[PDB]
Amino acid sequence: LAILVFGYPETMANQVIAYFQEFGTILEDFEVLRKPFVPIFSGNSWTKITYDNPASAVDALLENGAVFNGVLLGVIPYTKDAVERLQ
Repeated sequence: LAILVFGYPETMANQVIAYFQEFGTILEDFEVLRKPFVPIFSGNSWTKITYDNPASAVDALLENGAVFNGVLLGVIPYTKDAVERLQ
């Protein structure tokens, strides 16, 4: 149910997270999604994002290769192995 989004300049992270809310409710407590528990895994140019349901993840994944404000975004299914190699 989680994806890894990647390839963006760090200055752009929140815009990217915000965009990915369009696919489903996000479980991580990112500041930019906060109204008025999964833990946040992220680094420079990548974040894990976790949805409520399989449909949302499947739909987000279709954004793989999309151009977003002049950069290419990557989207892949989350795996423990990948996040481990990144940290």
